[PDB]
Amino acid sequence: SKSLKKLVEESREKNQPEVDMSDRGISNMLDVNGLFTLSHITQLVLSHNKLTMVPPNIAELKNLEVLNFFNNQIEELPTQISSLQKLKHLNLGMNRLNTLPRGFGSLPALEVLDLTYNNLSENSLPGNFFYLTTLRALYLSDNDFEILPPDIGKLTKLQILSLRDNDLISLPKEIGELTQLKELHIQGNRLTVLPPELGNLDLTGQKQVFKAENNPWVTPIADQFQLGVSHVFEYIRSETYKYLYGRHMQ
Repeated sequence: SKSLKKLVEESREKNQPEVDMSDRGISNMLDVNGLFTLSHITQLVLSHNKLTMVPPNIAELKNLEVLNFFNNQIEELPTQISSLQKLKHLNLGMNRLNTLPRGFGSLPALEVLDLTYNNLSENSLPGNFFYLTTLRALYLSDNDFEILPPDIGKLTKLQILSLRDNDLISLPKEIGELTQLKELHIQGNRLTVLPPELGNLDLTGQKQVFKAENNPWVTPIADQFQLGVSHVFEYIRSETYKYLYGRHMQ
């Protein structure tokens, strides 16, 4: 409805904290006159546009807590993105990211990271990625991960972890350290066994979610999935499963 000029000018003159520029055909953030003068705004929505980059100028939006780039064509993020010290919610879903910039893990307030439908893999993650220990929800579904790095175990505030439809061949035993987890999505990968340490998690309730269908599970595990998720968790806690799991690797 409103022009981009009016959105910027009204945000500034009335000290308004949220700016909605979703679905406006924007191909370059530098084209939006005055956008980077809004050092006070807390929410910027640029979903459903045609961005292919995010300029380093993003660092001038120092008050941002919510940044939504869902469904653009973004191919890389500037390293300056990690200077957003108030950023709590970052939605980069449905873009074309193959890497995250060095220092990305330096974001001190990040709670929700949506990276669904990109082209990320374990090699995409910078060295300091798992210093993001404020994270409570990490959405990585429909990416290209083949393994999950063991430092995932550092993210002990995580309540939601989505790894749906990646290419995972294993889960690290360090997943067992995520004792606040309520939702784990691992359906649609290439998983054959589960680390016994996943049995440390209670994902059996109506309140918890464990989605794990559509994996090439070994026969004993597949048999337990037929009986129900609680049966899977009991099985992988057993000493006999620990025995066979150790032998199956070798």
